[PDB]
Amino acid sequence: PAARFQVQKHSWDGLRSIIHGSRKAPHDFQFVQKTDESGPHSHRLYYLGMPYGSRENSLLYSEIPKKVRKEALLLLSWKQMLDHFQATPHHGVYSREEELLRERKRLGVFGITSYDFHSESGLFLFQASNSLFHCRDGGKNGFMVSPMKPLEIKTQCSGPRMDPKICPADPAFFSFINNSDLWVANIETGEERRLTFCHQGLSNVLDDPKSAGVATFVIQEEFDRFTGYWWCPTASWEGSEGLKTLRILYEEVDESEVEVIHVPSPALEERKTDSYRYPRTGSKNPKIALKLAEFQTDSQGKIVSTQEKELVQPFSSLFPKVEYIARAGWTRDGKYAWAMFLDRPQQWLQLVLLPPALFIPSTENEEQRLASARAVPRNVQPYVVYEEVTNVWINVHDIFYPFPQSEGEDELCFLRANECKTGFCHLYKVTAVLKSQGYDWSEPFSPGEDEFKCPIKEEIALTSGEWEVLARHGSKIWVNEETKLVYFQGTKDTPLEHHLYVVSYEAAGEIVRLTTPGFSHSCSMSQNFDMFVSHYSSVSTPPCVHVYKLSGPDDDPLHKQPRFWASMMEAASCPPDYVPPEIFHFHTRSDVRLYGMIYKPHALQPGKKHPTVLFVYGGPQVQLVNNSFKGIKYLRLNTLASLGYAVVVIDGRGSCQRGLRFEGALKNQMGQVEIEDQVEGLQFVAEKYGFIDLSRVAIHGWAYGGFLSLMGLIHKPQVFKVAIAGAPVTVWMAYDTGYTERYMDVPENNQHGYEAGSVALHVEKLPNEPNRLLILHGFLDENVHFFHTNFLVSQLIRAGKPYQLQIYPNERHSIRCPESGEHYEVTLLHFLQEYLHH
Amino acid sequence: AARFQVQKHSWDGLRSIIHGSRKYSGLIVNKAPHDFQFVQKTDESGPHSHRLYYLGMPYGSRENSLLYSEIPKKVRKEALLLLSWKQMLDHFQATPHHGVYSREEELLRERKRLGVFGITSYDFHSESGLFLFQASNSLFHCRDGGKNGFMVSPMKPLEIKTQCSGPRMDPKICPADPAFFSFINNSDLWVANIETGEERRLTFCHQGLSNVLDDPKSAGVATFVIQEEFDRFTGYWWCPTASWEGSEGLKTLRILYEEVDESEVEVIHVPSPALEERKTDSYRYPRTGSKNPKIALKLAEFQTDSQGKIVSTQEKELVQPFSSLFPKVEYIARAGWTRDGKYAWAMFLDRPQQWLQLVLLPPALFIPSTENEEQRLASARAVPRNVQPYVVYEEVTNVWINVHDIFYPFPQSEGEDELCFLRANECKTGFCHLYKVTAVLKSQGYDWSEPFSPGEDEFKCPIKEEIALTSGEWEVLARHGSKIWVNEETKLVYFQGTKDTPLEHHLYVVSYEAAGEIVRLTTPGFSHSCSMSQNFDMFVSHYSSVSTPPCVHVYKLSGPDDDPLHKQPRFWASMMEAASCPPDYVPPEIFHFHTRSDVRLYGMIYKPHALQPGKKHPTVLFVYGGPQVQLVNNSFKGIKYLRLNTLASLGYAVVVIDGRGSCQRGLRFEGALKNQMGQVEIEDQVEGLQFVAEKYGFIDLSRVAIHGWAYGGFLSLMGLIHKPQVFKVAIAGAPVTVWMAYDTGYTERYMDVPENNQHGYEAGSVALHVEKLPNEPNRLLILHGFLDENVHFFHTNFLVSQLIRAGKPYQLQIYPNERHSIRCPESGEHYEVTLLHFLQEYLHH
Ligand SMILES: N[C@H]1CCCN([P@@](N)(=O)NS(=O)(=O)O)C1=O
Ligand SMILES: N[C@H]1CCCN([P@@](N)(=O)NS(=O)(=O)O)C1=O
Repeated sequence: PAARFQVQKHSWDGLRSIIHGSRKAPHDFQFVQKTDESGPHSHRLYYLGMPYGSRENSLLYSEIPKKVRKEALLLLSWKQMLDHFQATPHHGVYSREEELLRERKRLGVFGITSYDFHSESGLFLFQASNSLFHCRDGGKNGFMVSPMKPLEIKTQCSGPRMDPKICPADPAFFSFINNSDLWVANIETGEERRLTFCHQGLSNVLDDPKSAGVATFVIQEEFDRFTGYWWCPTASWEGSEGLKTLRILYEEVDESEVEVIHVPSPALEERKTDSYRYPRTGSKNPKIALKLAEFQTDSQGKIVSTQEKELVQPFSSLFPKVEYIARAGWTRDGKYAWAMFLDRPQQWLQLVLLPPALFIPSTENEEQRLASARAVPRNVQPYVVYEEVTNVWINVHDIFYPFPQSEGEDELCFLRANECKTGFCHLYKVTAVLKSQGYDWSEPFSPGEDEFKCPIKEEIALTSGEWEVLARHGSKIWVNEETKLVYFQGTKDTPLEHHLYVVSYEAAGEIVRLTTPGFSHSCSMSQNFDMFVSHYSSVSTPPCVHVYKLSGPDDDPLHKQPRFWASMMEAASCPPDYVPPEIFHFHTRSDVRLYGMIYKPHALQPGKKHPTVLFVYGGPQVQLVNNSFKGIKYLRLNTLASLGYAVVVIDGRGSCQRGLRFEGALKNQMGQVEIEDQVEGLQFVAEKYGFIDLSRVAIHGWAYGGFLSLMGLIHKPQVFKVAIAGAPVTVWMAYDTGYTERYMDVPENNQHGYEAGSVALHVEKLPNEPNRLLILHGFLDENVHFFHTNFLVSQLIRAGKPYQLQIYPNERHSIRCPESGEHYEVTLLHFLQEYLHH
Repeated sequence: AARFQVQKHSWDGLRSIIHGSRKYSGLIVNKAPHDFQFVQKTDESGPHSHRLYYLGMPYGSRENSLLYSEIPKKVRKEALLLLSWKQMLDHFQATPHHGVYSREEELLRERKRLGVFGITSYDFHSESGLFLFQASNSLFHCRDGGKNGFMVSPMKPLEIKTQCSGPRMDPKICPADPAFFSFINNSDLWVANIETGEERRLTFCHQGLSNVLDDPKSAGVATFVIQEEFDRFTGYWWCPTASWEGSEGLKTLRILYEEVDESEVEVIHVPSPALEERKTDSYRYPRTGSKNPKIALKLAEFQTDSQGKIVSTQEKELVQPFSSLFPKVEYIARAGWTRDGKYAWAMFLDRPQQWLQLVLLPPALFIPSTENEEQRLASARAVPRNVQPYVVYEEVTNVWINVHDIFYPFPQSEGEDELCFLRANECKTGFCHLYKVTAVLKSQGYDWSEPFSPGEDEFKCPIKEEIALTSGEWEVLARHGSKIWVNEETKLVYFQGTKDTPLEHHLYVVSYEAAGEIVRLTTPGFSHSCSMSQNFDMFVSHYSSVSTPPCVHVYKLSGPDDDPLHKQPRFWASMMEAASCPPDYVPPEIFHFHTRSDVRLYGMIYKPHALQPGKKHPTVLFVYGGPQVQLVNNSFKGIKYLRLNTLASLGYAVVVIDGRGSCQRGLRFEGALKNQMGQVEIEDQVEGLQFVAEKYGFIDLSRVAIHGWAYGGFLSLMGLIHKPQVFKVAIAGAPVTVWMAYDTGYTERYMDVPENNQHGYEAGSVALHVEKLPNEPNRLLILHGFLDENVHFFHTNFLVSQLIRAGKPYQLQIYPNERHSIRCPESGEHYEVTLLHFLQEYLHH
C-alpha cells in the first residue's frame, strides 16, 4: 500500500521564517461622458484605488479614448484627483463610529472607502481625516488635468458627521448624521440645520434610546443596510410663499427595550468597554417607524424652516406584523416613498408605496394633529404592490426598479428579483393596480388581512431555471428604458462564475452573456449603456480590470458586442511558489451535487498519503468554491500545501448560489447536515485522489467554520484527529435576532435545534486526550463575542476536558494586523506539526 | 547520578489523582470557630463561669452561624472537655439564594478574602446583649445575656424592616445607646432606632443621579484602594459617648465619617460574574501616578428625645478645609475616637507613604455645613482660639510606612494638657515594637475665621515621655487582625509577636507601668492566633504546626492576683481537636541558610515521596516572593497548599524560599526591593534552589519549573526572563506584567510614581521584556481569572499582545468565573490537572 508522508519538523523561528517568507484593484466606478467632439476622450472614469506607490485608497480618474489600436493593449493611466492628501487619520486609528462601520462593511483598506457623486454639478462628497471634504470636477468648472486640494466642510457640531449624502434635487445641500439625529447643511453658505430631535443628549446614554436616520446593529450586521435615511430625488412647492421643499425619508428607532452588552474597546490600556444595543435571538428588536423630514429654502439657499412628519396613523397600527425595514427609497418622480418590510420570522416580505401626503406634521397639540389627519385626502393610502411568502426564509434582494407612471395611470410597473416563487432568484416584470379604497385618516382603525394589497394585473418571468440572478452584497441591475433592456449578473453558465447578462423586459426571450467564460466577473455599467468595467479572475489567474465598449448597430441593442477597449489593471504574475487549488464536484448518497477544492501537496509523488486540513466555513450566505483567484485571501492554504499538507474545501448544503432549497437544508438544525456533507466530501476526495491520509485530518475554520470545527470533533471524533476552532459560535442563544431567527427560529420554538447546534452544551463529547483542540478568538469581537469562547472554556472546565487557547487582544471578528496574522499562521503550522502527526 | 522520571498518566488518570487527593484529603476546609466574645455569667449557683459566642460551621451545616459554648467553673485535669457547639439561631439560612451575593457584598467578600457562606461578622453590645448582623440580603438582630437572661435553646432572629432601596451595608450598634445603629445606603450614612423602627439619613453626598459617573461623592465608605491596599473596610466611626448641648432635654450622638469625591479618579470596566449578561461593573481604579479620591473627615450629629425619636440632624465640616489644614495628606489609613469622646483621631499618610501623622480632632473644630457665607463666617468666628488639631505622633522613614492598627489612648483627666497612649512603631528601630508615649497638648491660639496656611510642624506636640515596652530584632504583630488587649487594672498589655522565632506567632504579656519581663503565654513548636477575654481571665488559641492540623483550645489564666504578669495559662477545654495528619500527607521540612551577603533566609522542601538515594528529581520552585507575605513558617500548609504534597507524591521536589521583600523579618529585610521589584527576589530564589540542591542532593537543576500566582506569577516570568538556563519552564498565574497598570496604594509604596522611577518600572514590567522570553514552545504557561478586579485580566491580555508582536509562543488557560483566586472546586481541580500535565510533558527532556 501507500507510504505515509511526514511533514518536515521546524523550530518555532523556522516556522516564523516560512510564514514571513510566504508573505514576501480599482472600484466604486462613475462613468461621465465628455461632450467636446475635438478632444480625444469619450469619457472620464472616476473610481477609488490604491496604486502601488500609495499606502491608502484615494479618488482617481482615467481618460477613455474615442479610438484604440486593434493590434495593441492600452493600459489606462491612473490620475490622482487629490494633491498629496492623507485621508487616513493618524496611525489608522478611526473614531469608534467609523471603526465599527468599517467592521460592518468588511473594509480593511485605509483612506477614502466611499464617496457620494452628483453628476450634473460634478460634486464629490466624502469622509477623510476625522472630517468631511468635497471637490468638484466636470459640470460647469470643467475637467482637472492635475490633482487639486479638497476643501474641508467646517461645522459647529460635536462628534463625527456620519453617512454624508448630496441632495439630488439641489447639490448646494448635503445631509449627515450627528449624535443619532439627521442634519442638513448648505455646502456653499456653510449654514447647518438639525432636522430631527430624537437624541435629547442626556448624561445617561441608556435614558436616551431614540435615533433618526441610523441603521442599528442588526440592520448593519445581518441585513447589509448601513443607512437609515433616503433623499427624495425631487423638490416640491407646497404653500403660498413659493419656498422650495426638500424631503428625506428616515427610520426612527427606539432601542429602550433592546438588551445592552459591553465589548472591550481597542484602546486596551484604558481598560474600558463600548455599550451595544445587541438584540440576542428571542429578545426585543428596536421599535421602528418611517418618518419624513422636510426643510424649506429660498432663492438665496437659506434654510427658512424644518419639519418632522409622521404617519397619520402609527406605523405599528398600519403595519402591525412588520419587525424590520430591509430597504427603502423613492420612485424617481418623488411621488411615492417605498419600503421593503419583513415580519419577525422573516418568511413574509411586503413592498409598500407611501405617498408623502400620508405623513402629517408631528405636534404635542392634539387639535392641530386631528386637523392635519382630517385634511389627508380619502384617496391617499399605503399600496402593498408586492408580497413574497415562503416556508424557508426571505433573503433580502436589493433589485426593485419602479418604471415612471403616465399622468392619470392607476398602476405601477416594476422589475423585482423574487426567489420564493420558484426557489431560485429571478427577474419579474410586475404591474400592480393602485386603487383607492377611501379612508377617514382622523378615525383610528385596525387594518384587516391584505388591507392595502394591490391586485397584480401582470407578472412576467424575464429569467427562469436552476440558476440565480445575483441581487445581494453589491449586485444590482441596470435598466435602459430607451432599448427596454435590463442588464443583470447571474450563475446561468455555472454556479462557479458570476457573469453579466442582458434580456429585454418588453419582449422577454434570449439572454445574451456579455462577459468572458472561464472567469468570475464583478461588473459596473455606464448609466449611458455605452461602456462597462469588469473586475474578474479565475482559480489560475489573478484579478484584472478591463473596460468594454458596447458596439454594433443601434437597431439591434440586445446583440451589442462587448468590445475589449482598454485595461485598468493587468493580472499580476502568478507566483512560482503559488499552485492554484483544483475544483471538483461529486454526487452525495442523496444525489445532491456538491463542489469542492483540493490544494494538492506541492511536488506530489505517487503512492503517498498526506496529512490533510479540511478548511471549513459551511454557513449560509457564503460560497468558498468558485472559479475566482484564491491566492490573495487564502495564501495560507497554499503555504500548508507547500509543506505537504493536502487542503480540502467542501461547499455543503447551506452554502449559497445554489438556490433556496439547497441552503434551506439547515433550517432549524444548524450544524447537523453541514458535517455530514463535509465528511462525504473528505471521503470522496480520499477515494478520487488517493493522496489523503484519513488517519491525519485536521478540521479548521473561523466563525461558522469554528462552530463546525467543534461540531466535527464532537460528532465525528474518529474522522477528525484535531480541531482548530477560530471565533466559534458555541451557544446560538447568545447570537443576534436577524441572523439566528432566520435560520433557527426563536429558542422557545426550536429548543431541540438550539440545544443540538450549541457545541458548548456538548463538551462531554469533546476529547479526554490533550492536544486535539485549539481555540482562537479576537478579544474585541463585537459580532461573535469573546463570551462564546469564555462560555466554552467554562463548560470545558466543568466537564474536566483539556483545551489550548490563543487570544488576539487587539482583533475583532477578523485578524487585520499583519504581525498577528503571521503569529496565527505560525501557531497553526506548529499545532499541525506537533499534534496532526502520530 | 540517575535522573528520576515521573510516571506519565492519561489526562483522566491525572483527574483521578487530583480528585482523590482532595476528596480523601483527611482534612476539612473552613472548620475553625472564630470571632470570639467571652461574657461572664452572674449566677454563683450555676456550673458555668462564662458563655463564649463565636461564628462557626458545625458538622451537619453548609454555612457559618452564630454559636455559643458554656465554659464550666471546674474541669477534670486528667480529662479532655470537648465544648458542645449550641446554635443561637433556630433553622435560619443566612446565605442568599444559590450563594449569589449583591455586587457590593460580593466585592466586600473579595477585599476581605471571605470564602465561607452565611454570617461572616456580627456587632455585639455586651451591656445590652444585642447582636447585629447581615443575613439573607437584609439586617437581623437577636438578644442574649444582660437583662433578657441566657437562652437554653435556639431563638428566631428578628429582621429589621426598612423603607430604604438597595442594601444596608456596614451596620454598627451605637456604643453610647444600643437603641440606635448605623448603616450605609446608596453611598450615604443612615441611623435607625432598632426598638421603634424609625430610620433617618444623616449625609446627602449621593444625589442618586441616573448617570452614576456624574454622582461621584460618598460618605462613610472605604474606596477601592483603601479596602484592597490599606485593609480598611469602613469609612465611619461612632463617637462612644453622648453629649447634652442645646436648650431642650435632647441627647446628641456623633459619627466621624470620611467624605470622598472620586470625580477625577480613572474609571475601568471589569466583567461581571453573570457571564451570560455580557456586562461589566465600573470601578474608580486609581492606577499608579493618577489621581486618588479627594478626601475629608466630617462629623454627622443627631439629637434624640426621651422616647428615642430622632428630632434633628446636622452635617458638620472642618472650620478650614481638610486640604488647607492637612495639605500633604493623600490617605486616611485609620480613624476613631478617644474612649471619653473628647477627640476624634485619624492616621494620615502622605502620597509617598513615608510620613504618617496621628492627629486628634476635637468636635468643636467642626462647624455646620452651609451655602450661607454670613452663617459660615459667624460659625468660624465662634470656634474657640484654643481649639485645634494635635499631631500627637509622627512616623518618618526612607523605606515605607506599614499601617499598624495598634493605637490605645488612655482617657485624659479633666484639665490635663497631655495624652498618654500605646503605639506600635516600626520606623523608629526598623522592627515593629510597643511604645508608651506621653504628648503635651497646648494651644497658643488660632483665629479660624482667617485664611489658614500651616507651617512646618504646625500642630506638632512635644513628646514628654516615650517608653519602649518591647525591643530587639523581632516584631509585635500589628496588621491583618493582630491587636493588643490592655488591662488597666493590672497595667498589663497582651500582644502577639515573633520574639521566640520568626517561624511562630506567640501570645506575650508585658507591664506598660514598669516595662521589664515579657512572659510567653503560648506553647512553643506551634504558631498561635489568639483571642483574649475582655476580663483577662481566659483566652482562645487557634494553633497549628507544619506536621499538625489546626486545633482551637480555651485556656484559663490562673495564679495569685498580686502577681498578674506571671498568671499561668492552664488548658481548660477544646473548641476543635486537630484532625489526624493524613497518611498520604507528608509535611514539608523547614530549613535556613545564609546567602553570600550573609542574610539568613528560611525555606521549606517537600521531598519526593519514597525517595531513593543517588536519584535527581524534577523540581518545582513554588514562589510568591512579594511584600506582606511569609510562606515559610511553622503552621499547617496542607489546607491551602495540598497540591505541593500532591506534586511530591508523583516524585517532584517542591522548594519554597522566603527571599528579601517577604515579611515578619523587619523593615530593612522587606525594604531590599524598594524601587526595584523583580531584581533582588529572583537572586534569592536561585541561591535558595542552589543551596537545597547542594544540601539535599536530589534536585535535578536541568529540570526546574518556577510557578506562582499574582506576585508569584510576576516572579515566574522574571525567572524565565533573567535566568533562562536555571528555569526550564514557567507557570505564571494572574501575573502583574506592567506596574503602570496596578494601583496607587500598593505600587507607589514599593516603587514610587512612574515619573520618579522610570528605570525601576521599566525593569520590573515583564510585558516590556517579552523579547527575552523563550523562542521555544512549551516553556511558558499563563493562567488568569477572567473576572480579576485586583490584577486585571488586562495584565495577561497585554503580555499576550507583546508576545504576538515579538513572535513568541505561549500557552494560556483562563478561569472565566474566577476573580483574583480560584474558589470553585471544579476550576481548582482543572488548574491542578493542567499543572500536572504541563510538568509531565514539558519539564521532562
Ligand atoms: N453576521 C454573519 C453574516 C454572514 C457572514 N458572517 P462572517 N462570520 O463570515 N463575516 S466575516 O467578516 O467573517 O466574513 C457573519 O458574521
Ligand atoms: N493588593 C495586594 C495586597 C497584598 C496581597 N495581595 P494578594 N495577591 O496576595 N491577594 S490574595 O488574595 O492572593 O491573598 C494583593 O493583591
